[PDB]
This record gives sequence, C-alpha cells and structure tokens, in this order.
Amino acid sequence: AAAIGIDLGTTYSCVGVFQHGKVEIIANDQGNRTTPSYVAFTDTERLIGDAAKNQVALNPQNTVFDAKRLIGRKFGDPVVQSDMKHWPFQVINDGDKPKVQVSYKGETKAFYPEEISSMVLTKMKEIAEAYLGYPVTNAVITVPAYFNDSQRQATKDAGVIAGLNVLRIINEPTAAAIAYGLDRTGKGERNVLIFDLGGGTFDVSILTIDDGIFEVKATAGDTHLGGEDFDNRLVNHFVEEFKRKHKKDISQNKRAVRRLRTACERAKKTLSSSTQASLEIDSLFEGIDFYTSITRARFEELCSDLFRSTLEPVEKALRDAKLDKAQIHDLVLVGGSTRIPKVQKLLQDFFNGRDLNKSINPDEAVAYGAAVQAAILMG
Ligand SMILES: Nc1ncnc2c1ncn2[C@@H]1O[C@H](COP(=O)(O)OP(=O)(O)O)[C@@H](O)[C@H]1O
Ligand SMILES: [Cl-]
Repeated sequence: AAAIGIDLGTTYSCVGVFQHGKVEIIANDQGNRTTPSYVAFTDTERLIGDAAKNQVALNPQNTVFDAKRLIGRKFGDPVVQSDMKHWPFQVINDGDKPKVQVSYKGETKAFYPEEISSMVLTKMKEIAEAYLGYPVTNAVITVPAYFNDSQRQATKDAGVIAGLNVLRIINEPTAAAIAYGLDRTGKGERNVLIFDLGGGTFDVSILTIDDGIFEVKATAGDTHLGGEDFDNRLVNHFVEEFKRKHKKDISQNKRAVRRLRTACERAKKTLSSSTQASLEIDSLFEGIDFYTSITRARFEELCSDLFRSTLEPVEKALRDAKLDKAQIHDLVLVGGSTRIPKVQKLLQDFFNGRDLNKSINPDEAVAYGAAVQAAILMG
C-alpha cells in the first residue's frame, strides 16, 4: 500500500510513487507527466487539470488557477490584494479570508483556496490510483520554503479534504535534494543550491545538509517571474507579427490572445529540444489562420533580459549564506523553465562551468523527492 509524493505546483502539479526500488512519475489520462493546477466550473460540470486548462479561453471568469498564491493568506494580505487585480475570476472576502467566486450549474458559489487545491490534489490522487490499481490514502505534499504556518496548514487541509493522510509537509527544495539522494551524505556540511524557475515563480534556495539534516541558509528569487512571462514575450511578438501581416490588431480579443498564449507555451517547450518551432493556429481571429514559426535564437532574444535577471538572486542568496560560488557542492535544476538551454548556459557560466544536476526532469524533481520521502515515512 504505497504512499505517494505530490508536488502541488503554482501552475503545474506532479505525482510520483516509490515502489520496486525506484520512483515512478505518473502520467495522467492524457499521457502528461505534469497536470495544470486548474479547476473550472461550467453550467454542468467541474473540470480539473488538462480538461480545465483546455477550456480556459472559453470560460475565463469560472476557470480558477493560481490558488497557491491565495492559500493560507488573509484577504487583507497585500499579496492577495495585489494579485487580485490581474485575475479574470472574482475573489471575495469571507471573514478576512479570501474565497474564489464563480458560476457553477447556474448558481453563484465561492470556494476557499484549500478547496480549489483539494480538487487539484484529488486529481493527482486519482492519477496515481489509476496507475497503482488501488486506493491511495497516504501522501507527502510539498510547499515553498518560505511558506508560513498558515500556508502550510491550509495546504495540509487541502490534502485532508482530498481524502489523504498527510504524512508530512516538506519544502520543495528539500524534496529536490532528496530526489538526487543528497540527503544520504554523512557527517560534514554540504552546500546545495536549488535553482527553481517554474511556471509563475522563481525560487533560489541554499541548503546545508549534514548527516541527513537539512538547514535553509538563504532564499531569494521573484514570485512573479516564470515560464508564463516567457510565453507572454512570445505572445506580444506574434501579436505584432499578425498586425503587420493582416493589418488587424488581435490584442483586445481575449479568446484570441489566450489561444495564442497556449500556442506560445507549446512552441516554447519545443524550442528546448529543437532550434525552431512552428506555430499554426486555425481561426485565430476573424477566421484567419495564423501559421508561422519561431527560432530558438529569436526566442532567446525576446526573453534575454528576463533570463539574465535570474542570476542576481543567485548572487544575493550566496551573499546571505556567506558563501562563495566555489563553496556550493551541488547545483540542482528545478522547474520546467530550467529545461531552456539558454537558462542552463547562464547558470552554468555563472558557476564557471560547474555540472548541473538535470538528469531528473526539472518539472518532476520535487514530486520525485516527495515520493522518496513518503516511502521512507511509511517504512
Ligand atoms: N521543455 C520545456 N521547456 C521550456 N519550458 C517548459 C518545458 N516544460 C515545461 N515548461 C514550463 O515550465 C512551467 C511549469 O513548471 P513546473 O515546474 O511544471 O510547475 P510549477 O512551477 O508550477 O511548480 C511552465 O511555464 C511550462 O510551460
Ligand atoms: Cl508536517
């Protein structure tokens, strides 16, 4: 009766299980090894994951995402007040706690962040159970190192709502280190840097590990820098391209923009493996198809400042930890955006040619470690 490890991500979640002496990252029903942290409400259905993200352009007011930004926070939290301004869904105040408010089956309903995240966790649980062939009841769930007691509590509550006994809540960078077996070291402090550039957030963590004991020495980053911002640079580029070619501005058609955004994310992923990608959108605007392409070099240029901006938080973290570059024993890549070759070059160059740990898909490393830790806690 295996326990599972779940990365409850800002933009994508991932689930793994340790059995038969190895971790298996589990693909969902569509074959995807990570699942959007999306929940949608319609006149007839509640959709979660791929199904929810796949109709986000159609249903912006009732498709919820970014619940991780709300979870465990008070309504009057400056972070909440700030983030609310840029979401298409309504956030309301219930006793100084935020709720997301939507239309569902024709009625106005509101949900706590931990309710939305419970739905994502249920999906991840079900993905695992489909693979294992039996019900899962124990899990380790991960959170950012900077999460406070309230954020951790709300995340655990999300797990319990999903029918999971939460064995432990552990930090995302700790989980990534565990994935690479860095917890197995003996007596003697090792310094580990986790470079996590995900879908919506950028987190640099410096850990010391000593005889299997973890300590957080420094954290740095940007909570609004991630893969979606690279998607956005491509969107703006292609909006201009469409304008020049067709003399039409699509920028205020929310559907067109959202659909373009989706196609840009796809092309971006392809550019991590190939030096060019083709974008082909049928009926992008007024029935006009948009078939074009983008090179890796052009993509890099469009994002050059954003990519470069990831290094100063590394510098800052090193300063705070009172360590020189040469004193870092291991460099660990986390988050889907670290699969971008230019990002890898920047970090490697900054560390004067050091190896990067990147053999585990970086968007799966957190779940991988959580799965290992879950197995350890089960015995
Ligand atoms: N091969 C790839 N190349 C570039 N970006 C990728 C790749 N795979 C996933 N991504 C991006 O990674 C981001 C999601 O990162 P992930 O680690 O899965 O989740 P999160 O940061 O939400 O925990 C998205 O912006 C997605 O487009
Ligand atoms: Cl705990």
